[PDB]
Amino acid sequence: RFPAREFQRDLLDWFARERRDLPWRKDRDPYKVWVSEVMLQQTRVETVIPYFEQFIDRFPTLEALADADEDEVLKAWEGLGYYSRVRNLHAAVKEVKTRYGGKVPDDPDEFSRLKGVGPYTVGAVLSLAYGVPEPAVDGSVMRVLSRLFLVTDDIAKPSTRKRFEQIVREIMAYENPGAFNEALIELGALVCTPRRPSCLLCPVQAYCQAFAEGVAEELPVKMKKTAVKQVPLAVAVLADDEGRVLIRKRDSTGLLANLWEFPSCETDGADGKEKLEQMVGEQVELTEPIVSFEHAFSHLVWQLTVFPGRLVHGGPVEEPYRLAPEDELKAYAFPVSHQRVWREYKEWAS
DNA sequence: AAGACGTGGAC
DNA sequence: GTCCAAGTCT
Ligand code: SF4
Ligand SMILES: [Ca+2]
Ligand SMILES: [Ca+2]
Ligand SMILES: [Ca+2]
Repeated sequence: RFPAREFQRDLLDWFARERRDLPWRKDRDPYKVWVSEVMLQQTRVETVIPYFEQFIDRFPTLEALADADEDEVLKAWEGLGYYSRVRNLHAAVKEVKTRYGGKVPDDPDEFSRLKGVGPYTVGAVLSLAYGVPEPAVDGSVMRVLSRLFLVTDDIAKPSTRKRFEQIVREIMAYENPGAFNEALIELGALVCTPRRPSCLLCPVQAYCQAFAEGVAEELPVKMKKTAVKQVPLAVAVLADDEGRVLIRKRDSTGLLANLWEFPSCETDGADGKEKLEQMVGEQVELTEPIVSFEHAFSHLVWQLTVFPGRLVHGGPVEEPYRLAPEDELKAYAFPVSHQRVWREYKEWAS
């Protein structure tokens, strides 16, 4: 049916030739491949590079990561987004240490039982690190295959991914699955790009139904995103006389879990300074807002308003709250939105 | 199934 | 503005 060998040859030769020397490609420690694959979920290669370098310098092996304090691991992820990824990884390595004594399982089902490890990450890690011939279908590979085999199913359905997964097993080169899997990923990065794909340069120009029919720009097929809710948020930056600032740790469930923030209130309607004033009551005086700005998430947009305030100590500071010397805020992991809050507060203070 | 879950860069 | 970023949990 499908000229697998001729296809594989023009792909893998292209790949030994064009492969980028990325940091996590220096070797095949499963730990390092695994860390990189988690960081790369919904995140551009170029963004990941500096975080990977710093993360592995802090946590050079699996037990280092497991032994480390949740707070330390989260701070190393600060700014990357989708922070549940690193809680899942941390939990997952703790389990690989206790349960399996430090060795990354090479059994798919056992590896996949670990938190964070879905079908993509099973494929990527096991095919690169241990040679296991599982497909590693990322969003890019779904685009590639959609264009190659002219598969028009919505790639948002879980079922479509399962179809693409089966296709990969058929066309795969079981002689070297790691390189096969990498090469498809690399092809989507370097040639078969979301817009204006470089089909003329493409190595597998000859096997591409979409190019033949002239529709590469028309793929892949994906349901248009839903518009996201908007959420007004009042944020208090409260300083006492010695310059200390009040922060609090978000709970471990839901949005931006276990990250630190300046005390904040979702103000569906009005009464920002009021709804804020009452929440810290549950001794503070808040002045007029100093800035308003938006911050996007995938599924909502915060509309933040920052209110300065003076803190007067009439009691102890009870969890989740913490009294932080300004010079110590850098120790805590904050979301990018509250990083900006602080920046805006300090430039107003000038 | 399809919503929750961050952030940034290239059109 | 849109689409994607080497997805996964619920
Ligand atoms: S010929 Fe174009 S559309 Fe087909 S795989 Fe190559 S870059 Fe993608
Ligand atoms: Ca799994
Ligand atoms: Ca919660
Ligand atoms: Ca990709």
